Amino acid sequence: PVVANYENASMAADYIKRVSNVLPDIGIICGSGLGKLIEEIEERKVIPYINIPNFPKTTVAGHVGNLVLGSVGGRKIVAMQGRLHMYEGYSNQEIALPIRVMKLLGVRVLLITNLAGGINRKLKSGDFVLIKGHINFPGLGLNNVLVGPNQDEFGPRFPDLSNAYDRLLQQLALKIAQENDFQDLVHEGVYAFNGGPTYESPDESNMLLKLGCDVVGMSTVPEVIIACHCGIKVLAVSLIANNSILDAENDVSINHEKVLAVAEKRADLLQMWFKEIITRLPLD
Amino acid sequence: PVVANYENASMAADYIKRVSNVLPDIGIICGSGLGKLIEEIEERKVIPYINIPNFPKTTVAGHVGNLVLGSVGGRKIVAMQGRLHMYEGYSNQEIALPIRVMKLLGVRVLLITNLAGGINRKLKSGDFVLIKGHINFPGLGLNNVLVGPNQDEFGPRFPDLSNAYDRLLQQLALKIAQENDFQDLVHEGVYAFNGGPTYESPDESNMLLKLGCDVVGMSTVPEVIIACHCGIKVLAVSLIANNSILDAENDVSINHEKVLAVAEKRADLLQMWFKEIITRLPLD
Amino acid sequence: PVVANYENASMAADYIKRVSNVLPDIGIICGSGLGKLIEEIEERKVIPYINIPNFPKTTVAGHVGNLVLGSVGGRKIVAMQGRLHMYEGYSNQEIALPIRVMKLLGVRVLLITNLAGGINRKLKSGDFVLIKGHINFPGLGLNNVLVGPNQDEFGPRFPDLSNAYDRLLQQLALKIAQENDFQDLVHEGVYAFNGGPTYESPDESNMLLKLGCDVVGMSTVPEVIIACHCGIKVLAVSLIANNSILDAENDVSINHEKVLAVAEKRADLLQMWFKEIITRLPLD
Repeated sequence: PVVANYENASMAADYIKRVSNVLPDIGIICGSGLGKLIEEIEERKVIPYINIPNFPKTTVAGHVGNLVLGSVGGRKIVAMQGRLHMYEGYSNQEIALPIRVMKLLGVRVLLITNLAGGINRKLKSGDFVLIKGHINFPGLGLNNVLVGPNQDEFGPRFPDLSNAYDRLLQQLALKIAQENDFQDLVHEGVYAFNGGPTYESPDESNMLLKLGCDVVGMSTVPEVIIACHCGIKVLAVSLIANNSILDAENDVSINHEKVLAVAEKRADLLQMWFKEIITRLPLD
Repeated sequence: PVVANYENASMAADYIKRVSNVLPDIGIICGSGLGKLIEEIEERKVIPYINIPNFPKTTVAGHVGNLVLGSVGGRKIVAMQGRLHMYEGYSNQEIALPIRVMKLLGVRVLLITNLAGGINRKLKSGDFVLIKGHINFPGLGLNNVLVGPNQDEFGPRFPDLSNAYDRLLQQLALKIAQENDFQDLVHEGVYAFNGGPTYESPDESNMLLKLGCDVVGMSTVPEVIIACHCGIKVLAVSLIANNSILDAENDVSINHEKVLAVAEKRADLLQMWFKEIITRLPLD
Repeated sequence: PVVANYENASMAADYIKRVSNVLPDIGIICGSGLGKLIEEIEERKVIPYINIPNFPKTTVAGHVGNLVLGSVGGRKIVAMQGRLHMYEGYSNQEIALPIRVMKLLGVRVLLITNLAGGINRKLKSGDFVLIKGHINFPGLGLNNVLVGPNQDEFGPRFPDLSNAYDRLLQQLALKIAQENDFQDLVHEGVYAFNGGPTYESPDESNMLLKLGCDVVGMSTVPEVIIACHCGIKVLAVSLIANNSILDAENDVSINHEKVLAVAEKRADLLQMWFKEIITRLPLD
């Protein structure tokens, strides 16, 4: 049933270290349609999940499932190609293990993107939101990704999340957007985690507006919590597919096809942005 | 462990088709104490769940468990006699399969009733509420009925719920209430799904009032989401057992005995109402 | 998989009755660092959980796990030394069984303490809060401790929680605080149940403030609901470790070390308080 413990994560890391010969400092997890950066991986090594000891089985959902290692912007990185989402039914242990493997591989910074709905009236389709905090409905409701025995080797029983979204990384991301004159697309905000897989209902959207949420999505918070637990710094950026409040007012529906079209519209800019961020990251 | 997939649903539908010789266009799921309509089933065929391949086992909870087919108001219908509720511990797969069997049987419209608590100050015991939207706390909290692999043959990975409660069906229900001069009992509103089985606490009721909820109950939203996913139109009506906000202000308790007494008070009127709705439904 | 049913609870109670020769009227469950009262147990009998038929296995988490019986303040009591929390991954059945064993042993009143975060601006580190109601996010989200088959021998399918926190017991606790001149430390309030194990995020804290929550913690509500279901009266007291709203405004982190330091600061006073409450409890 593979628990995301020290022994099991170590066995996966040992396999990866041997096969790739890359020691990554940075990890990357991408939103759907936002995977182009993994094409710029120089000296790349592709490792199917299915080959890695103790990695989660992903064949029921299918589609791509690779760990990709190599160099971006002069830095060594490890990327997940084929993301695990909790609405697919993956367990807490299955979500946690690949991030803890990143930790054992030497990852100190995790960069994450996702697609999400805009709740704040200021947000438009195609905007970026630097996530500065979250409202974790699964966590409040006994489905926190850390429910279960604590793995002491990685972190504490009761983590504090007040610094889960690194302030310096947010400031660096904004700086680079300003230098390249697309800062008008960049916002900061609070992310509500909707477990999914149904989109927020119109009345759910309205409730989230009342509760001080700026953005809503079905991902990212579980990964953030596992990273924070084991001391990995996180930058999380949402690409806004739509404004759910406006759509509710106008009786307009959300669909994944529209979402992917927005991802295609911004994928190249997001790639350029994150490549520069990687280049500008501290060597420490 | 029977997954609610295409193959398993097909095997159940094939058994039912053979035994009943009825091709239903309408499905019906009833609230507790609101099952009288299933007595007007003409040319009826009763099929115990326990006889149907792949139907959920319900013997731990016990009580009645039949699929009933036949004719109401000149239309062919299929009804669940003995409802599956998620607070009993049924899985996502167990809730989903009977609705997907309805889909394969040919159901295009699902009519659902339930008993619920009033939050909106305008609501009194014995009132009806046409549900026009919902706040799905289990869904926000990673217990959405669709969590797990998607069954592509039935619907999309990410459904939009903005039209989950059919507007035309709401308007028809209200029209019939007006013709029979009981429209003063009929409201529209937003339904909060409390997983249950404890009634909303007084402070939970107060919170729901702040969040724009009109009614709260422990059912119906899972069925609505499975129906919406596979393209079945839904009319959902709550019978109000009590006003939870007033009861909290007056330190008055809710109990199931009082709830069933309200169901008995309105069961015959609800039967007449729904029979007329069935008669007036489009042939398409 | 041991269900918390009548037969299984009876087997545990029969073992305990034989080994201890104590018939307790009062049960006690303590917050972390607040276990000193279990040192004043006169004529004490210590029974490891691992020896009791059908008790939950707790070796993965480890640490102490004893049932302690004996006399406090002239009354016969049973205490849990080593508390089961749902964020550890224990099931509904594992949480419920020890409280139902208390019921079969003859417990009529359950006294519970916990450590929690202050949301209400009036609350300071070291304050006590008499819990008068709750917001149960796991319950709203389909993780209520009673989800599953109902055990009819203990209580009803649909409990009402409006009297879950006994008013007379709250008044008695306050009276004793007044007599001993520490009533300035004592508040009353509404408790939000955060499943855990991560502390409330700063934005979650802000949301809880908007929703009328006074205190937030990761315990106690499951035990309250099982006790209420089987007719045991409850007094629940939170010791405030910090004010989460102030900490968010000042960018100050919460950690368990700080929490335990507050418990140490108030443990002796809480012991004296609860011993007096036990002495003053009705003989009925």
